[PDB]
Amino acid sequence: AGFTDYKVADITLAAWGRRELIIAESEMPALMGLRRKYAGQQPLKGAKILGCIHMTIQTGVLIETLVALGAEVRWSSCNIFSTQDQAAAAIAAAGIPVFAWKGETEEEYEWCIEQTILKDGQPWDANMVLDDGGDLTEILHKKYPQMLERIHGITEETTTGVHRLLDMLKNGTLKVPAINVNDSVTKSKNDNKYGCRHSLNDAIKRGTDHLLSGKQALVIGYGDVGKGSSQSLRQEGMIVKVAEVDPICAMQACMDGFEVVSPYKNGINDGTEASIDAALLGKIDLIVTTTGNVNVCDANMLKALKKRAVVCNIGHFDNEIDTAFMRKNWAWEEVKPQVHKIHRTGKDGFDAHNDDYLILLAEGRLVNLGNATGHPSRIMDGSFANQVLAQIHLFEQKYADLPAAEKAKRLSVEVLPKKLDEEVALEMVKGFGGVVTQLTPKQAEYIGVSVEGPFKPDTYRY
Amino acid sequence: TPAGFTDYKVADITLAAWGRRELIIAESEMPALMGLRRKYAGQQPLKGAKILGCIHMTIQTGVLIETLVALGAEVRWSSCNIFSTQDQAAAAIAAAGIPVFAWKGETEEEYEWCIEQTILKDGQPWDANMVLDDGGDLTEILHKKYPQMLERIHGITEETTTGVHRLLDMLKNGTLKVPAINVNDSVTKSKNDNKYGCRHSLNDAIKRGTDHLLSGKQALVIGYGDVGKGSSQSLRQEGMIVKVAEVDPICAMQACMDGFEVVSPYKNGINDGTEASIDAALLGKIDLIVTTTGNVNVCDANMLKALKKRAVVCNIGHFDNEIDTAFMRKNWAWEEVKPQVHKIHRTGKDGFDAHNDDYLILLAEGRLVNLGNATGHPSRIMDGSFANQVLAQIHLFEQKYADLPAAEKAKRLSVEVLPKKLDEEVALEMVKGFGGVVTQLTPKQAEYIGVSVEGPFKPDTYRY
Amino acid sequence: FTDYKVADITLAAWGRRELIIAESEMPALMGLRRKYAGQQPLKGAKILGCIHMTIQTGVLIETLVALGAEVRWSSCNIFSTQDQAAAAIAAAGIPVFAWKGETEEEYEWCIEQTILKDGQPWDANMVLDDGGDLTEILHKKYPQMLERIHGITEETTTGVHRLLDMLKNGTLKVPAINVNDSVTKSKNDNKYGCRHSLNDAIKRGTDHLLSGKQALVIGYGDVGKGSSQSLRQEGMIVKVAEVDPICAMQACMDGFEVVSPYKNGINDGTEASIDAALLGKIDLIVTTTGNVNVCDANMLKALKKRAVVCNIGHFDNEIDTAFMRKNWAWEEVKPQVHKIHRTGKDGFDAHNDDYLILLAEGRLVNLGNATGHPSRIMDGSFANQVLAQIHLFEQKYADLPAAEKAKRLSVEVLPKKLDEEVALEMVKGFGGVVTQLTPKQAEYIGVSVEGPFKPDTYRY
Amino acid sequence: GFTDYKVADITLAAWGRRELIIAESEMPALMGLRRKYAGQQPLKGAKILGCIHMTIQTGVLIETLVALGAEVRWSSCNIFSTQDQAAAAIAAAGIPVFAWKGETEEEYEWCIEQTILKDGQPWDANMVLDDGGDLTEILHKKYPQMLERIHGITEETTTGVHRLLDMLKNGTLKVPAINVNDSVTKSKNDNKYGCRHSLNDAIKRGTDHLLSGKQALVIGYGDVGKGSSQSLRQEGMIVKVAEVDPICAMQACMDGFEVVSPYKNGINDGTEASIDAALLGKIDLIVTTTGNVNVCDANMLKALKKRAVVCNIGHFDNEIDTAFMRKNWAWEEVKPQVHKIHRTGKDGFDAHNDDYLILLAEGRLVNLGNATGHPSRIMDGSFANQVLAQIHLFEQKYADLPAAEKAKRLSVEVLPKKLDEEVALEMVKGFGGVVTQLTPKQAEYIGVSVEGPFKPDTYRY
Ligand SMILES: NC(=O)c1ccc[n+]([C@@H]2O[C@H](COP(=O)([O-])OP(=O)(O)OC[C@H]3O[C@@H](n4cnc5c(N)ncnc54)[C@H](O)[C@@H]3O)[C@@H](O)[C@H]2O)c1
Ligand SMILES: NC(=O)c1ccc[n+]([C@@H]2O[C@H](COP(=O)([O-])OP(=O)(O)OC[C@H]3O[C@@H](n4cnc5c(N)ncnc54)[C@H](O)[C@@H]3O)[C@@H](O)[C@H]2O)c1
Ligand SMILES: NC(=O)c1ccc[n+]([C@@H]2O[C@H](COP(=O)([O-])OP(=O)(O)OC[C@H]3O[C@@H](n4cnc5c(N)ncnc54)[C@H](O)[C@@H]3O)[C@@H](O)[C@H]2O)c1
Ligand SMILES: NC(=O)c1ccc[n+]([C@@H]2O[C@H](COP(=O)([O-])OP(=O)(O)OC[C@H]3O[C@@H](n4cnc5c(N)ncnc54)[C@H](O)[C@@H]3O)[C@@H](O)[C@H]2O)c1
Ligand SMILES: N#CCNC(=O)OCc1ccccc1
Ligand SMILES: Nc1ncnc2[nH]cnc12
Ligand SMILES: [K+]
Repeated sequence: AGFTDYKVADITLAAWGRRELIIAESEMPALMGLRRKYAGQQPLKGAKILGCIHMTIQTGVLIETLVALGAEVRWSSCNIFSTQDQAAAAIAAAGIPVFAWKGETEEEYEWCIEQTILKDGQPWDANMVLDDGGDLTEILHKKYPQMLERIHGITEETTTGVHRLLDMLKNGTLKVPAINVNDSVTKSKNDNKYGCRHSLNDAIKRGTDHLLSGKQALVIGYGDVGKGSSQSLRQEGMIVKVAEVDPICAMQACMDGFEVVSPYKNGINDGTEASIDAALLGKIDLIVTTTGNVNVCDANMLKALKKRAVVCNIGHFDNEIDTAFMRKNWAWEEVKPQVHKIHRTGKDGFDAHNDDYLILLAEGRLVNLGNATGHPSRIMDGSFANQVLAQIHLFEQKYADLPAAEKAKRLSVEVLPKKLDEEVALEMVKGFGGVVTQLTPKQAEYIGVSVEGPFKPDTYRY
Repeated sequence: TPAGFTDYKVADITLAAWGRRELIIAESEMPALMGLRRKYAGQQPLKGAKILGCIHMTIQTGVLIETLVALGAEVRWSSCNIFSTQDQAAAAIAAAGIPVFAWKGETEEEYEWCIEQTILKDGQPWDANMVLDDGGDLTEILHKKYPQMLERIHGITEETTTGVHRLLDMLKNGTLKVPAINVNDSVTKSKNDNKYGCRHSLNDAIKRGTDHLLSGKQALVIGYGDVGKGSSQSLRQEGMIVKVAEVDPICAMQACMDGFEVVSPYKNGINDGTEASIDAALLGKIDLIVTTTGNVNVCDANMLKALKKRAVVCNIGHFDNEIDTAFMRKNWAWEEVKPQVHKIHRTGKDGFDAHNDDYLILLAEGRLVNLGNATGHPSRIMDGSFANQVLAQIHLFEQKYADLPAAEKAKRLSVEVLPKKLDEEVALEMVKGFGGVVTQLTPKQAEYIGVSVEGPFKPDTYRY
Repeated sequence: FTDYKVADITLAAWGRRELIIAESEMPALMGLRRKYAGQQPLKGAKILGCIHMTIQTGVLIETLVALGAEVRWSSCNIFSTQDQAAAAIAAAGIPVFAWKGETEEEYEWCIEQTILKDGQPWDANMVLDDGGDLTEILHKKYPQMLERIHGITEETTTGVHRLLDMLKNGTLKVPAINVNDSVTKSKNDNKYGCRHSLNDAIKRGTDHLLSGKQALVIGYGDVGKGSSQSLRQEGMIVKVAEVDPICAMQACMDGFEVVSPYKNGINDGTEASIDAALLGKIDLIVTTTGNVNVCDANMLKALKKRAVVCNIGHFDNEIDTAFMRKNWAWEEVKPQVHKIHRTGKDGFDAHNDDYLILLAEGRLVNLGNATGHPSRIMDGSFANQVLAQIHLFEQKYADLPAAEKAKRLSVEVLPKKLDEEVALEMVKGFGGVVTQLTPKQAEYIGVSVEGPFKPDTYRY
Repeated sequence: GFTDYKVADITLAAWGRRELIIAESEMPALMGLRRKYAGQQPLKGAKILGCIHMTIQTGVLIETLVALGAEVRWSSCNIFSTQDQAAAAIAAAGIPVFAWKGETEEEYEWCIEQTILKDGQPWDANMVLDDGGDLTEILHKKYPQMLERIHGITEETTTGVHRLLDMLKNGTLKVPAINVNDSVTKSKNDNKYGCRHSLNDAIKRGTDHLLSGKQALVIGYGDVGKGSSQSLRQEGMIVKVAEVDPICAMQACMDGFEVVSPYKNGINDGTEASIDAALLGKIDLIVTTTGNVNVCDANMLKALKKRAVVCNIGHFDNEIDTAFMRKNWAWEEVKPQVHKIHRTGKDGFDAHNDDYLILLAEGRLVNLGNATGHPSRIMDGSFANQVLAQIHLFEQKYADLPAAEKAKRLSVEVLPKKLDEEVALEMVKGFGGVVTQLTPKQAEYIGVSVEGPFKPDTYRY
């Protein structure tokens, strides 16, 4: 009643978003269990959280969990295509500041982040940061150092964001401590792998409705995202080849039943067209990038790809594919939103019945979020239960209030303790109806653990 | 070959030529191990090394032994399981003039005697200076019974999850006398051997022991660590309906996402000791139970009493006490079908009816079923583990821990893993053995993700 | 041109873009265009068509038109139309009456609009049907029109069953080709198509994670086999129900547990017959039978809270949706997704936890909540449709003497050689390379180098 | 003093009996027939010549036929497929059996002759059970007078059925036959799932090779090729499939396999130049599944990747050109039914030569040659069909019919669908599955009887 501190595509989508939020709550037992567990204690009372992460239905349940535990938030998406407008509307209609819509320009994207940082044209009294990819974190360090003075910590969602934090720590420019939410096992080995298993072929089907069975796929990378992506395609019947620079991950791809290939002859990428294995790329129907790296689907690869192959990226940033080359040289025909035909016959105009094109999804942005709805609620449950625990821990540490000498001892990038990782996992398992066995005292003694855990040494890889 | 060679004990020396044929095949399946032979033979990095080895005397172990020998070492060898030896492997090694004391179907007395034959030479302790172990039994005998021999030993290289746990317990208690390398926790060991090895060899052993159809039947896998993961896949890929038990909620979460139903043998997961806590309806529909935990009594007497008639029971963890076979020896009549396959008749202890329908089938008497009823992991998988073993031996032997003063010794008494760079190089040779082609980072790409073009490519915290 | 009714004609450009893509995914169908365009085998044909107005059906329509036919088209399901496909077809001057989200009355009206042109019966002479509704209407309401029609080509299992019942009863008036039982239709479309589109529609409707959850698939025919695989490949724990013990045997061997909703499989009408413990653990039930009431009122009452219920058989009476309309309160989440509150009939609590999620109001879920089978699968089905239309039209049954008609009134299938020729074009679409027998090899197994390679009894 | 047999070692009988008793518990359809028909004795007076792999599973089939009243004289239909403990148990039961693992071609022939002749004269046979048609062929060629008194043939396998159909075409088939192969509880159980179980089984037993990550080429994608492809893919092999039948190739593509031909553009013209050398040089394992001749030929064998495994799971060994390899290359036995073929020449070999192939079972049926064939619970379906087929033809008494009535009954038929369904039901109950019963309204709605059959005869499953 009188609330205008937001900007979304269409506020009238709020009732629809609320119905989906109520469904999503029943799919997120770990997150909803934290709501019940900590509601009375109000551990986030006084927290003022700047949030930058895909404004999906799942992020909506996270936001309302943080608010239910006492926090105030100002929110934006971390990607121009990842917002679900009904989710953003439901949040704005709850009186929560959110600046996000599907299909933002790059200028609107930066504007939205700035609207969370500033309130009434001045720095909001923020004291916590929740980030996904590091864009909000970077803007605060470069443009608002005075705000970081009063911020107790950053909780970072994803592999790329964590790498940017560690680079800051290395160079001595990180100003506040952070929790690496990515490397909880109930995040990295749930979200990053199983989420892409669910949502990759989902996005491809919604964007193209292509049959995948019997066709040839090339997955660039075999980390957590590349493992889930390769399984997403293989389980549909694709013939999947895997490329990697890490021989250990390549070993896993071989033992997992994939043929390991390189886009470059003998894997040497010397920048020439002669280095391209034209015969291999000429047979690929679908290429997916999963690396977090730069230019792993390059211009010479794009020139050599089979006619009408689908090109997409599920890493965090669109620079995995040389889309800039494609904008400079090839004509773009929009099929529908986030689906473009790229005509390799020239830059000026195209023949509507030309057969020499590629199909680009989400203009190279995160394809699961751009062309579908990203990961499902029951997977994001794990990641976002970790987020809430990480927020609680850093806000209770109160780094911004410590003496300079104590700040120096706590300026670090840490992960959550394994006991909490296990506690999130148990709620997830109970959500499936799974029944964990309890050790007897003798069994716990035999393997050297407490009956209640943790059950593995910190070196354990699962 | 040495004239008059008698310093061995095997089942049947006439199997030697057959064993040699299989070793030559296995060499073509083990490019990382054979690459270490070619690369290091001239330098002789193990010259002067005198290695006590205790690990399953398979064809794959034969290639490992002859690699150590080719790099300059002398060895004296036993198996770390009474059923895991391949008799043609042991014969080929003995025929090559290498002291080996190992055969399939040892008694427990014979098993202990075999280890002692490696420790002793001509009635007196051998002047060993290196130890290679799998499960910790030889490590334990040396510490317990021959502690003075440990004064000359530079290191232990331990193969498997259970052995590493025993070493860590010793280290924390101040009873470990020499440094050790945890070979198990190389990624090219743990996440290759322990998982993929069991995927290959669990259904292999069950087929060879029973020739049972697995498709369409119900399986319960106890444990979902690396071995439990590999075991569950071995059975699911055959078409079994697989249920998974775990005490670790993170591993249970993985089982759920992997498409398994997670269940407990005990109502609400609580074993209160009584029969009333057994989920009898669940156990009464299980056709196959596999233990994978490295823990004790995870398939207990009450579970065995409740299992569906004619269910198969087996253990693929390191030690047989995962199943309470002692209870079954005490109370039920055992009918040998063929070696390492027993029908266990739940009608009573004394006799059994030849046509009784109420029995279970126990494989390998509860010992590691993949090595007991088949041949364990395949050569191309053991290549990774045993390349790590060779590199661990070279590193510790060149360190010369036993030659340091007591002060410097306290500084290096540790249990270490091999560095990731070496893990990656082992993996690269494995990938090349499949004909896989690894891509090389450009300089700009390596700078972008903060790695060297030559690796390592991941931080030490990375879990793969 | 105004002889059409669609949801939004301005979607036509979008529809045309997706048709141009679809043509690249349908090599058997496009090969028929190139090879028969010269002959124009369908010149003078006037086809009444009733099949899901999808992008895939658009390529079928334009193939028939390319070969000389005129058509008047409707969808065979109220939720299966893709509005951009209907628009593109209407914009090309082809009469079509079809939109997504028709009422039952509008569905009947749409078919009537193909049958009638300017208030009078169109001079149709061919029928292309999917499920038999159009066939039924012509026989019951417009029987004199059937005197000019040379044949019916029927797409799907349910519709073929209806054709055979009329044949047995002596009420079928024109010959028909059973398109369903070409191998490149039944064992491509019915199975592999549902494998692609079932989990697709469930994700689009609910965005639920499927890995780790319990599914019950009722039926294990071709649709049940594909549906079960759609779910198992996602990591669902899939149980299968069947009344056919051979199909049940296949489910066991395929690695599924075979269960019945009823104790000992005996459905005696009582709630006591329901296996409440089994149904209380099921997160998703999918009906695939073509039978009636295989997910009945007592099962719906026993289902786990918040289970998803859906049907991928042809008709929406596989689930007792009428029971739910009469007794429980429906809350629309979004189009074709309803929460069904088991707390009562009049009103519901927005936060009630005791509900079921019904997809597409019990109608064909793959077409209702997604886009049905992909173009490359529908290629096989629709190539058979074209060949069957050519064959029946050139036989000219309506022009035969009465004695010649009696010998010609049957339900037949396409010869295996044509089935194999369709398959070869599909294989080449994947880049597959079929080996050619040597003369000695052909003689050794008793086939021609040209094929057919299997006897008509072979089951593949 | 029973001596009317020949087996490898009669002292293996007790071990064989232990395994028969287990197999009985794995074969509920077959044991169900045993219990249902024992008192009626429907095979009393039946005297069966049987020629089929002398496995434990065949042992249960034999003793079921005997339990229902039949007398039999048995041989194996393959030189490597007998399980010697199974043969010993049968012999020790007083049942004439002539079979051991590792026969020569001469011994194979002699064993079939020992079933046909008793005490030097033709046995008073009146039924035939065959697998592959060798016994059927010997009777037609050499013992026509015996066929005058024989009521029928029940033939197990695709290749044997093809040979029956050629005889029927040519007017040379002398007695009616039941095609047991084309029951759904046989062809789409045994041929497919049986090879799924036992192909990777035999390869592991023969070589202990890791299969995950390696490249396989399966020739054919019928029932056996489908099961064989799954056997390898589920182990993590990268599987390519070859086919001449584009419908079967279509299935392979849709099932997620790349379909390739050993020959460029699929044209097998007999030249080395027509071989896809790049493809063949990548293959670690080739498996033939066709029932055809020379589908893994000499030019394919010359082009294969060094140390590739070569094997055949079709009925006969001429699917691979082993004759070429015997004539040109040096054979090194690794162990029984495993040979390295050194492509360096014929006159000897280097023990450390790297250029060899591994051939399993000398090109004979690999699942039976290098392991134990299909598991009991799968053979349960095939062999329940065999028992029912024997009962049906023996009760028809074709040999006693007048000449005009023989003409009307001389045919190759399959068992009716109702029997096929009842077999399947016992298999399903053996898994603990629960089949649902149609209501009367539901049976009326789909036009079937509540008890079945549930499908028209044209249904393909
Ligand atoms: N879309 C999603 O839902 C989602 C979810 C989680 C993470 N992500 C993003 O996906 C990316 C990957 O995440 P991750 O957790 O899998 O990281 P990771 O470190 O586990 O894996 C990335 C892999 O890429 C490989 N790689 C790097 N450069 C390569 C090259 N040139 N060619 C081939 N392979 C190469 C690396 O060897 C590594 O194994 C990150 O940007 C992350 O933020 C996206
Ligand atoms: N047979 C082989 O070839 C082979 C190979 C490698 C290791 N192993 C042996 O297998 C065993 C397991 O090794 P690993 O690497 O998988 O270890 P691991 O630690 O990775 O996994 C063991 C798992 O068992 C679970 N567990 C423990 N007690 C349990 C109980 N009561 N109920 C259910 N689950 C329980 C633990 O939570 C753990 O996840 C060890 O003894 C190891 O030496 C055998
Ligand atoms: N949605 C689609 O895209 C699509 C595609 C093809 C066919 N269909 C439709 O799907 C239905 C099934 O087609 P099909 O080709 O699989 O037919 P089918 O005859 O091969 O399979 C139906 C199966 O249901 C089983 N069944 C019957 N009553 C049952 C009951 N009470 N409980 C359990 N199982 C029962 C039958 O035994 C049979 O195996 C038909 O209505 C057909 O028109 C839909
Ligand atoms: N080993 C076993 O346990 C076992 C079991 C059943 C059958 N068999 C035997 O296996 C063989 C195949 O039986 P089936 O039931 O699969 O028969 P099938 O007719 O179903 O399939 C054989 C396939 O081979 C294909 N083919 C023929 N020539 C080819 C060539 N040159 N290249 C590629 N593909 C070619 C055919 O198109 C056909 O699809 C027969 O000899 C049969 O008796 C063996
Ligand atoms: N009593 C008794 C045994 N009867 C039974 O189990 O059924 C026998 C049977 C098997 C296979 C097909 C048809 C009948
Ligand atoms: N185990 C077996 N016994 C008899 N015939 C078979 N054919 C295939 N496997 C068989
Ligand atoms: K989602």
